[PDB]
Amino acid sequence: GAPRGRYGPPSRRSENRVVVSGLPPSGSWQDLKDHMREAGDVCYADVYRDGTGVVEFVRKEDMTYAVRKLDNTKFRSHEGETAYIRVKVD
Repeated sequence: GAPRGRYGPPSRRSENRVVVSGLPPSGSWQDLKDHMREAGDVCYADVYRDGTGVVEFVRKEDMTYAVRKLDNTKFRSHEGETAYIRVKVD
């Protein structure tokens, strides 16, 4: 009903969930969501400061395909730099 705030509590993981690893020193979930959209649909994106990011997709088919056709890519930042990242299932 009423709106909420944004947090990463320890919840379940359906068969539609992934993690992203090797993030640059200065990325965000915004560039994550806008990037990771090459593997189906990415209705959730979150990150930390850096090193990793944590993500949820729509379905297992897309999630599985992410590990096949959306890993070893480069990731863009707000900082003029771009790291490589390696996806995995959660």
